[PDB]
Amino acid sequence: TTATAGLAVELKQSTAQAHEKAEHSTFMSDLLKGRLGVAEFTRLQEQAWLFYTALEQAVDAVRASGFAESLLDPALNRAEVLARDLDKLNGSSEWRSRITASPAVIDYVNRLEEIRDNVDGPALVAHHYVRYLGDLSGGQVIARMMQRHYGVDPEALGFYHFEGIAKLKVYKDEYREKLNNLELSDEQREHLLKEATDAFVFNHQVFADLGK
Ligand code: HEM
Ligand SMILES: OC[C@H]1O[C@@](CO)(O[C@H]2O[C@H](CO)[C@@H](O)[C@H](O)[C@H]2O)[C@@H](O)[C@@H]1O
Repeated sequence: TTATAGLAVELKQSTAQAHEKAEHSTFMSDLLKGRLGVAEFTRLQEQAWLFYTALEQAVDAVRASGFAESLLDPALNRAEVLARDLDKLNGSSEWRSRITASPAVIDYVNRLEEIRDNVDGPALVAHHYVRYLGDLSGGQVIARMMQRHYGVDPEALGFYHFEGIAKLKVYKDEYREKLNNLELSDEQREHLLKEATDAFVFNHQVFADLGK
């Protein structure tokens, strides 16, 4: 890992091992190869609604503070569209009163709520990068596989569609440019990098708990 090439590159390299671990978790691997089904995908999306809700509250806090404002684009917010997807997948709003956070999600949500409470800009950016750039990347493959293997209606995959964003690759390139332009102290940078690994660790455990 190097830091002489900018934060975007340092992040990518520093978290590469943790990304591989999350991406290849047994649950996700089985889901994408067609071994599971829409029920398991819905369970994942229910857990995701819980942590996206926490994430987006933290994003609102940090954006309001003035830190990384241009990076924290509200067009990225997923909680509302995800709730609409869940309404479709489950057939009603029943899920809202039924779902419960897995142990993994309890931990993940707790950390996001701590970031929100502390208004910890560097830590929030780490979590924002891990989730949203993942959605704009691997997420696109997930959406296609839900349609292909399980026949999920595209209208129940709004989470992955990012209404309001035109060119996707251009958007990611601009996102990385914004990361590179963030004014961070060495301590803040170190904190952001460590947190990004922790974000991937939380995500792997979410998949593990779904697999149980
Ligand atoms: C919760 C799980 C996941 C998270 C958090 C995550 C996160 C990320 C992030 C943050 C990037 C951006 C890397 C960068 O340019 O700095 C990324 C890229 C990518 N991810 Fe993952 N990812 C996950 C799951 C997956 C899955 C399951 C796959 C396999 C479909 C995948 C395939 C890719 C690919 C191929 C890229 C490169 C960019 C692209 O081709 O669109 N990811 N992911
Ligand atoms: O590309 C996403 C992400 O995957 C990592 C491992 O987490 O790299 C692997 O996948 C790449 C293709 O997507 C390969 O080019 C690479 O050689 C392989 O290790 C990360 O480095 C990368 O950001």
